[PDB]
Amino acid sequence: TYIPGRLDGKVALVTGSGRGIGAAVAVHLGRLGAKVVVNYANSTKDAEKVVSEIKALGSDAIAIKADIRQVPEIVKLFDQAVAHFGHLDIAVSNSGVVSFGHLKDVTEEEFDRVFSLNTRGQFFVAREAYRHLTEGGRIVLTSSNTSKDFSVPKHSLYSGSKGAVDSFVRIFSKDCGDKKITVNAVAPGGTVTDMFHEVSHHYIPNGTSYTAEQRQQMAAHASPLHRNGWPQDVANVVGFLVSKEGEWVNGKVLTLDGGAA
Amino acid sequence: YIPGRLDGKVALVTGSGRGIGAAVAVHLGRLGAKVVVNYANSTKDAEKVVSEIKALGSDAIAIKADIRQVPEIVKLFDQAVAHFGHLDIAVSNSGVVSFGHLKDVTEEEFDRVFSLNTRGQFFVAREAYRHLTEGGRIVLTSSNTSKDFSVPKHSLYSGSKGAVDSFVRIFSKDCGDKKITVNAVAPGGTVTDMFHEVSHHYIPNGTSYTAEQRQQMAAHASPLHRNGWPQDVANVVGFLVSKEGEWVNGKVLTLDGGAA
Ligand SMILES: NC(=O)c1ccc[n+]([C@@H]2O[C@H](COP(=O)([O-])OP(=O)(O)OC[C@H]3O[C@@H](n4cnc5c(N)ncnc54)[C@H](OP(=O)(O)O)[C@@H]3O)[C@@H](O)[C@H]2O)c1
Ligand SMILES: NC(=O)c1ccc[n+]([C@@H]2O[C@H](COP(=O)([O-])OP(=O)(O)OC[C@H]3O[C@@H](n4cnc5c(N)ncnc54)[C@H](OP(=O)(O)O)[C@@H]3O)[C@@H](O)[C@H]2O)c1
Ligand SMILES: O=c1c(O)c(-c2ccc(O)cc2)oc2cc(O)cc(O)c12
Ligand SMILES: O=c1c(O)c(-c2ccc(O)cc2)oc2cc(O)cc(O)c12
Repeated sequence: TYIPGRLDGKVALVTGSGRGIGAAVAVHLGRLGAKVVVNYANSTKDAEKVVSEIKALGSDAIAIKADIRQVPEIVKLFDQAVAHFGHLDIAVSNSGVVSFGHLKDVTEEEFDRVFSLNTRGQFFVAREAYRHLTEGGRIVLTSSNTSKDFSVPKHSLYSGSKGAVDSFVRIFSKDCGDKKITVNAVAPGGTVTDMFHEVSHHYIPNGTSYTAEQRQQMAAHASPLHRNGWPQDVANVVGFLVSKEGEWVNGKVLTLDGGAA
Repeated sequence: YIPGRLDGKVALVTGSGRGIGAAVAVHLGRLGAKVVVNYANSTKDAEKVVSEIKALGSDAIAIKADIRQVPEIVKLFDQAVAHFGHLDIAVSNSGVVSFGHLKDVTEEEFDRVFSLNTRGQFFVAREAYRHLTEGGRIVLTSSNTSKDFSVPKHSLYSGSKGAVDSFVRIFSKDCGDKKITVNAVAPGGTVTDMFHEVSHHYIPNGTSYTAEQRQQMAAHASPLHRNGWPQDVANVVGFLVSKEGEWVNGKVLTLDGGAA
């Protein structure tokens, strides 16, 4: 019985959904009615927990291990999703890594560590999603507010990895149009996950000398709403984008920073 | 001292043997800068650019280096410094173009483009920061297809320049501790070998038009009713790298003659 904004009958796949923004995204698509493929690379136990979380709320989920840096595994990841659930309608490219360093000291190895996942990875998730998805499908990739809207010292490598994503999705929308598939990206600001705590200090002048609580409480004042971004905030937006009602939002980056910018 | 001029400054330009790079190199020479001319394959053409720059009364040298290989960017920059004593201006221009529907884009094709257009440029900037003297200038090369122009089947190349757009905004923050400015020029359809390489992809049923019809059509994109030429890019690069250009920092200048 079709409820506006619900994903009953649909099958969704979220990369890196064992934990973080991706876990919230994966559970949320489950609450909306979708069956979900929970992708992980390292966090087996957390992915299990997401699968259980989704089954308990009246849906179905499977956990598939795949390093998204390896394109042959993306291909296999999408092949397995379609095999198991019958068809795939929604792909969310979420997996990502963070990076900091003054330009002068950025190494080749660090460049490739970051770009092979954030950019090359998301790119081929997009290719494999286009190849496997049903007509009228949905593809969301993950950018960041540091791509265009926010300028952070020593953050050039990461910012550019996502700036690439920002261009990808606008043109992806053109190509993917012949399968009636919309492509967008979400570009979150400070969102409280393990990534956030790992680096909150790089975003603030003399941040090492503040606590982890105090730093989070400063990031909260960036938005005029005076609160942090939460994995749920992204999930709410991804959830609209991937519904029937979000169709006319296509080829776009949505900055999700609560009005910081 | 004459304004907009570069007397006593030293410049480098990646892939300046031909195309846009060549016009940048010669123009920096015309303004008084000494030039290191980089090429990967185009030896004869690079030696001519050198002659052009000596002909207008400056000095230049050709250096072979493959901008995909960082250990070769590192050498390019050491050799420049070793030859002229110091380096003030670095233009990262070398690029390649690509077309393909998402469904067909290969691992090899991705790497081909990004190793040069993105990774390459990134490390050209790194080595430029390392080598440049106080108050130097770095300019990278982007595209009007990065943000301003949306072409089907152009996702890979568009993405590869979007990265550069984000790079220079942040690079400007880190590069300020040496008073170096970083920007990027983003040309529209500019008439080089690359233009002829892809001009049919920018136009519905492009293979049904001659190349000269395609160029005439691309001239109507500007409200000025002419094509972009390598000198158009060269002029703006010239101004960005002058003392008078200092207050343009961390920006991407789209040069399409008003097409966007
Ligand atoms: N946190 C923020 O404020 C913020 C801001 C802007 C953008 N973002 C973007 O939002 C996305 C998620 O961020 P987050 O904060 O949730 O990060 P996080 O807490 O560090 O989570 C990282 C996620 O990526 C997965 N992952 C890592 N390497 C992988 C690989 N090789 N293959 C497949 N999956 C891999 C991880 O799974 P495993 O545990 O199995 O490795 C995990 O699920 C990222 O793209 C990030 O760039 C976050
Ligand atoms: N022309 C346009 O309409 C247009 C539009 C937007 C952006 N752009 C950008 O503007 C820049 C100039 O391009 P163009 O139009 O002059 O193209 P072009 O005529 O094909 O010139 C390409 C230049 O790239 C150099 N290059 C290629 N591979 C290299 C490598 N591995 N290492 C070092 N150098 C290498 C070439 O040197 P060798 O031949 O010796 O290898 C040559 O000097 C590019 O970055 C392009 O992306 C051009
Ligand atoms: O950790 C973060 C952070 O602290 C801030 C921030 C802190 C204080 C401010 O005054 C303004 C912003 O923004 C962020 C933006 C991101 O995309 C990712 C982050 O991890 C943070
Ligand atoms: O070749 C090109 C081309 O033809 C056009 C074009 C634009 C509008 C038109 O109406 C017709 C053509 O733009 C371009 C933009 C680029 O960055 C690179 C190109 O190579 C072209």
